[PDB]
Amino acid sequence: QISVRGLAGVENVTELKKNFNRHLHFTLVKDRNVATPRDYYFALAHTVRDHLVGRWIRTQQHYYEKDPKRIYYLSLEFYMGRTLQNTMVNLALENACDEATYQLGLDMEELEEIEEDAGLGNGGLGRLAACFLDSMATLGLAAYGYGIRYEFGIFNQKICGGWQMEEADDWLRYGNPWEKARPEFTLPVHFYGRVEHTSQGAKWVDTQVVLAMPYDTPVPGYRNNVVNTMRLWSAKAPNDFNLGYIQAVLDRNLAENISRVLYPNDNFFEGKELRLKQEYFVVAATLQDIIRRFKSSTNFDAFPDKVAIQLNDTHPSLAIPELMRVLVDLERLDWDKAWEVTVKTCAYTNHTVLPEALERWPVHLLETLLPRHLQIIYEINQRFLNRVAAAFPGDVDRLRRMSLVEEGAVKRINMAHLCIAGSHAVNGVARIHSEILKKTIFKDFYELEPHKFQNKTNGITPRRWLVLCNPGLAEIIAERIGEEYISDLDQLRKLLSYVDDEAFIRDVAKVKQENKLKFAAYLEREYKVHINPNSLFDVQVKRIHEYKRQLLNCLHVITLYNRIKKEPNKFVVPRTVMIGGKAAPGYHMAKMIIKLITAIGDVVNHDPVVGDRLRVIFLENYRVSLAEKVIPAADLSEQISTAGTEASGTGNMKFMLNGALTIGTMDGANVEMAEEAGEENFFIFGMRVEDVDRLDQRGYNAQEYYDRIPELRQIIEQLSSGFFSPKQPDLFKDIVNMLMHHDRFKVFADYEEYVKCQERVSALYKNPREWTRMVIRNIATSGKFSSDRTIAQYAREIWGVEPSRQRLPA
Amino acid sequence: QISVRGLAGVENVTELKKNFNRHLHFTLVKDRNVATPRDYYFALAHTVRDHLVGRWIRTQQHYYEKDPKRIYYLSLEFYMGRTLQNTMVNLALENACDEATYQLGLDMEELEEIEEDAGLGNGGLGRLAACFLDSMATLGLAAYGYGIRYEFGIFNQKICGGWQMEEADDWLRYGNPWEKARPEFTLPVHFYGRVEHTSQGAKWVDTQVVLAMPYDTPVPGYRNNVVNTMRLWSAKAPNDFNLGYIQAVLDRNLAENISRVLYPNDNFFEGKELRLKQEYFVVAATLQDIIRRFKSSTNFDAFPDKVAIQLNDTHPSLAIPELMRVLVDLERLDWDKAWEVTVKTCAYTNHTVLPEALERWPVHLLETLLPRHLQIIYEINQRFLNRVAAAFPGDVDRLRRMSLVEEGAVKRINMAHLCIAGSHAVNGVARIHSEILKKTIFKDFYELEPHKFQNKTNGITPRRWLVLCNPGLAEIIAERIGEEYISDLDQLRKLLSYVDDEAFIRDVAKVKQENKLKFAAYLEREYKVHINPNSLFDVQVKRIHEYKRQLLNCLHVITLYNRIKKEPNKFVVPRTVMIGGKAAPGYHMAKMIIKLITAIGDVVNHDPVVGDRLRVIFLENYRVSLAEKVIPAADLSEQISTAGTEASGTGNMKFMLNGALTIGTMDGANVEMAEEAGEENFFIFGMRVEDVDRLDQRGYNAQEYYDRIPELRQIIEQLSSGFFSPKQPDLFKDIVNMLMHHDRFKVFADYEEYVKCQERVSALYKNPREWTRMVIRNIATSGKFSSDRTIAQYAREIWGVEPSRQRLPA
Ligand SMILES: CCOC(=O)C(=O)N[C@@H]1O[C@H](CO)[C@@H](O)[C@H](O)[C@H]1O
Ligand SMILES: CCOC(=O)C(=O)N[C@@H]1O[C@H](CO)[C@@H](O)[C@H](O)[C@H]1O
Ligand SMILES: *Cc1c(COP(=O)(O)O)cnc(C)c1O
Ligand SMILES: *Cc1c(COP(=O)(O)O)cnc(C)c1O
Repeated sequence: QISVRGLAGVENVTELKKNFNRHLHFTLVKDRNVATPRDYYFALAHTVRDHLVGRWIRTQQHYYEKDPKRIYYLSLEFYMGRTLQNTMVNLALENACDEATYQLGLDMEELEEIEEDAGLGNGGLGRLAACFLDSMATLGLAAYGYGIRYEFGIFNQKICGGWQMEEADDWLRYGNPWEKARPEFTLPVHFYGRVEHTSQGAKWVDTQVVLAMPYDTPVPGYRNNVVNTMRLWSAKAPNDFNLGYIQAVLDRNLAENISRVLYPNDNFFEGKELRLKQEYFVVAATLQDIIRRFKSSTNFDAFPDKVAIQLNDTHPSLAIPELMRVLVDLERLDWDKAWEVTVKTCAYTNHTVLPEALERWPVHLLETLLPRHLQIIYEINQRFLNRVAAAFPGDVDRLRRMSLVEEGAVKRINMAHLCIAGSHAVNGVARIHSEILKKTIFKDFYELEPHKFQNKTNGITPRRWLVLCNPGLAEIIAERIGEEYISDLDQLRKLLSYVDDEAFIRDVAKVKQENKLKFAAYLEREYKVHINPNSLFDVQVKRIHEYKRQLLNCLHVITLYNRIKKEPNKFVVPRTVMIGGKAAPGYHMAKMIIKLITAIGDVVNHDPVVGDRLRVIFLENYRVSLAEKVIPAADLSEQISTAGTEASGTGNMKFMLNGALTIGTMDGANVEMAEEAGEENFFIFGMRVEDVDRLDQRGYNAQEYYDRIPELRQIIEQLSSGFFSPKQPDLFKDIVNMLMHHDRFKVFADYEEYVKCQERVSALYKNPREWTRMVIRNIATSGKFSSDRTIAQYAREIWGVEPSRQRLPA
Repeated sequence: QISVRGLAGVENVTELKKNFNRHLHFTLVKDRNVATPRDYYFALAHTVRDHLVGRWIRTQQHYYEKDPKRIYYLSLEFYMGRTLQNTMVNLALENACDEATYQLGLDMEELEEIEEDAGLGNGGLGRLAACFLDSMATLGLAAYGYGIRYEFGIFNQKICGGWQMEEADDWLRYGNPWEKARPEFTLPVHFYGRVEHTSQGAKWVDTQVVLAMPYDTPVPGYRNNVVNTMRLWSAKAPNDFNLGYIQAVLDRNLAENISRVLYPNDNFFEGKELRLKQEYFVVAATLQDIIRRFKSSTNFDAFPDKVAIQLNDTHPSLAIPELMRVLVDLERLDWDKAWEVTVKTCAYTNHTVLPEALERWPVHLLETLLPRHLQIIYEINQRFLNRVAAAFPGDVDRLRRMSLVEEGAVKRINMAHLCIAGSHAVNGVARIHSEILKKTIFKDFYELEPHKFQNKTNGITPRRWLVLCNPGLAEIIAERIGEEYISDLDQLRKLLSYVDDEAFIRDVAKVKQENKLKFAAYLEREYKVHINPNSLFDVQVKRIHEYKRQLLNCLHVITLYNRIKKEPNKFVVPRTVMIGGKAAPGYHMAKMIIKLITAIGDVVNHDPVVGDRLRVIFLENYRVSLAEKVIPAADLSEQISTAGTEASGTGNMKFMLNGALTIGTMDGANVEMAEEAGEENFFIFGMRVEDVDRLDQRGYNAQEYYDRIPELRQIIEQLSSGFFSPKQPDLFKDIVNMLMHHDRFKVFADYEEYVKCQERVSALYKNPREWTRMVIRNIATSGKFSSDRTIAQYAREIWGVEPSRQRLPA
């Protein structure tokens, strides 16, 4: 059908069809007379999977032959989404499979909708890991993603009575055709026990053992025949576990619960024992695998030359003391040498500055669960503080501030401090974020070791976030500059010479209209909801959190509604405001914000006077597969976090690459995006980081804004009086109280400027031609935000390896 | 290699080899350079499996077309063992696969040893179900085996310090290539709740739901292209289960524990709630499946014409009230009609007369777990007793004896009484057992409804128990009478005309010697133990139980040892006494018997004076795969249960078919075996059932035997003094006390006759030619014990269907 989707050769289509029928028969044990759509999806999945195996086996054989330096990306989250279409795209099989299935009388897009999302992540941090795996494979790096195979990923969100309801994400129910269990590589992981000091070294004994069974999933590079591996560990009890008889067998569940479910928190630390077990479980199994592979290449001096371990935040921070434990206790290396190796091997990436998100584990927990690691952590701290003391003699407060051990009610271990001390590189995920790390929270560390601190601005993969989700746009682009940009996104800059091209302007606008029509239809299909495709699609999709300020968006929506009610027969640009995202199960305020959003919709969507001029929809169960549908259909991207709180953001990059304009604060990557496209082509508003600081020094008083802004006052009074909750007048009392007395994110402070900026947005939308020309300027300058650029920087500046665009023999 | 193993055609061998390489590559994702023996086993398993699918799909399509009466065999146990070789045998692919793998440079027998046994059973009852499935498929019946897919089957037995240790049987660890999950057919099962009586009928509400997910395994008939299905249910929690958040997800384990593990009891009832849940779980899911299939053919009058439900003991007895519940509560049929249908549909098979084995569930348990079923059971009882009262007016004691409800400390429901009342046929499993049922425990029922009672003597499948485990014997037999006997075992009678054939006599003896050599080698390989292949192999393998009297065997062994020590330089026929079997985890006496056996071995096997004249070995982890090895190697089969306790026995039939002579009591099927072969060709000894009764009426006093038999006295004194337990002198005090004061099985009463009989055995073994001639007379008359004969009788006399030997188009 479309160029970018590859060729549909005669031989290939015929081959695909026969293999499809083979799998339906032999693999699924069914015939066309009883086969259901799900059966057809699996037949197709197994067919595409077969094309991966050959490349997968030789890629791994290749690494064994050349023995390049290996990159190990440790993360407790890998937000992969669906794998079928992505695999076809990277193997250039999309049109062939489309044709083959067509000839079999099946609609491939229908079959793709059957695949369950691999939701092994919460949001940005987990999705970044997924984009990174794609880019590392596309850049020919010998990389391995290591994580946990959660039986249940992020919960499926249901909206009942306007409230969020959570239900288990049993994503493995029908099986996962992409993974390959590798029980032969099962490894033991130890917990509890005690430390015994002998004549020669310490020994960790009387431990409880849990087995780690790996499952491998292929990660195909973009048309370069490279297929890397993502290895996820599953917890299994040993067979002699607890070995009345029946109960002992039933109790195996206790050990296997480690890999049972993903903790559903976004930017929030919950110090639960099960979470700590998950963190050590992944680290312990992974390091044994790493060392095993390293020995199968005694000389640990070359370990850092053959191994790089990237810690995705502090979740896998125990890799530092675990590596020391293995080198010192098991390999018998002296401390100083072991430490040198550890530092040169490990690198740490920080993803947030919010205090409530930082991991600070109670000493009593580590003491009982990992006694040897606690001892190693104390030793690390001692030697580290000795270095601080020597560099800043007499500065006693610096010593207590930099200690890995925090004193107080309960002693805690600051995992971020542990990571900085034991890593040769520490990076933020956006220029402004990395600067904040050096100026504030990690200032002391930066002063001691300035060379360790770096920046690696986030990015997204243009394969899934352009070619896959927006083929129409990828096509009109390829028509004018070729297909090379898909693996070299900077080439989109060539589109700047088409900003005045009447043909291109029309094609860009047409693609957007088609995407909106398709999405508008989807809303009625799976969610029975009517919307006007001619309206401006104003969307904010991301996890629900106070810092992301979905509440500020709500205030604007209510303002628009009140203005219409005030002057009904006055013209206003029609808008469809879409807000979606999940709230952590125990985050009360976040759940109240979801209820408020639906409550507003209940009033706005049924007001005869408003008509089809304003609609407020809450997008249920926002996840990767849904993102692929709504983002290509958006006109306006809401990135309005309080300046200094969103480390980077990545959803923002997705919207920019897909033809939406952005309204946002100078926060995270928004700053670099505006810088790339030109501030005149971005809708920036609100306080800058410096403005927020000035306000805090003076003291934030919400009452002041309430007293001086009539429209704001009205909204607050409507909320308090029960205007949006007739049956429950004080339903939103908590929201109002927070807004008025303890709003850590200064919602009111940016209200006026936000509303004003939104008016400028509506003004430009009234001029289709100019709106589209600005869109072209955004798409054309989004090249810097490809994760291929991000990974190339990690490779050269942190891992010490060169990326390659060379294909491997098929 | 050998005829009976099929042809090794050029086309087939080439095809097998290429498909083997295909699976190794695409399915296992490996190459010959990293593949392990396990990888090769799976490649072969998937290759053979492919040959089953075509036949499987068309067999099921066939039944849908012809719509024959369906047979549903409900059992909580299916002791299947390994599936690879059995599948090759039934598909006539053994030599081809043997050749194909040979050419690939692999030893197929080595790969077969890698497969895990499907140990979803305890012993005889579970193995019978497996043999039955094989025979029903071989006889072309539209049969379905329905059970539970236990995550853990019968525990693996380890012997430590002479004691039995149990370890989890994680048989699914590496995956099961034979099963096919069918999540699309998942069904809900209800528990707890309460009964609500409305205007029209009762309703079962406020129940907890557990999902039943089916897994199908193919059951190939012998070379007739028929492939039936064994459907095993797995427990799954609904996704809204218990839906803080984390705990709710972790608690899903509570529901899924239903299919977690097999209760390890043999002939013993344990009234645990989890077991009751398993019983209802299998019954509820199965009946919905049955009714669904029936409707997909309103007219329930024809239900009995299209459906037959066979209850393997009382474990699935809830099928009776569950069927009534569905017909009355859901389909709205009147009671009388529903009952008529139920009785005509259900048939019950009893497998034991031991009181401790009968299921008697506490009313308070059913009351809480299945409130509606308890009400239905009371109603059934009421109507049944009204019938008894009308047939035997004034006989008030008969009423209390026949009631389904037993009064006393705690009210209980007698499941056997429920089964007889609700079944149109009730059968024992051996002539003597079926007679005992009518004369004793079910006497009252027999008097009320004599027509219901039948006998169906057990049998074993000659495919697994001859062709598969003893190819050498199957071959020399086929050489003289052809291959037809494999599916018509009665033809073995033709071997009687070779009893004087010097060539045959030599071949039979040679096959046995080869089997003994092979097994003798195996003992050293996997268990490092030396044995004399020239000695008589005296074996008793079966679950450890007091009624099976492994203790009587022990007494004989000690007698042999004492006699040797008394006259060292006296000649005695050399023997290797092998005893094996598992003991239920909570059966103390059984565990003590295992310890005694190893203790005896510790003394006997290391006594210089004994030399290689006597060896006592305990066969560890006795299971189906081990049975296939030791039975073909046996010379003497020990079937010495107290007369009237072993309902039938099936191991006895296995030994007879494989060339071993039998020493046993006139119990269970032993009676019919001796009758078939001629008592002169059997070593029968001990009390008959009538003798046991006479002794009980008079009162069994063990002391009498102890006082009048010097050799017995010596053994008891050795046991008590610590002769077999130096460090722990009173270690076997419990055994001696039981033997002397409360032996329910009269071990001493059969001691003298047993020892005498054993002397006659040794005498015949000294004459190789005559021993072999007697063996030939046993093999030649073992035809009646084929499960094909058993199933044909069930088919014609109970299910009302005709067996077929016609092949289906391949
Ligand atoms: C560990 C605490 O961090 C998170 O939960 C988290 O998801 N942080 C997120 O990581 C993304 C990828 O770097 C950033 O773009 C987002 O701004 C940040 O909030
Ligand atoms: C339910 C209680 O019965 C058993 O546990 C059991 O395994 N019984 C066994 O069933 C076999 C097959 O009919 C018979 O041959 C054995 O004699 C009987 O003990
Ligand atoms: C890209 C993505 C995110 C991150 O979005 P931000 O707006 O940067 O927080 C979260 N969830 C999903 C499903 C995503 O695809
Ligand atoms: C045949 C068999 C049984 C039944 O043996 P009996 O001696 O009749 O109790 C038990 N276990 C296994 C593994 C068997 O193969």
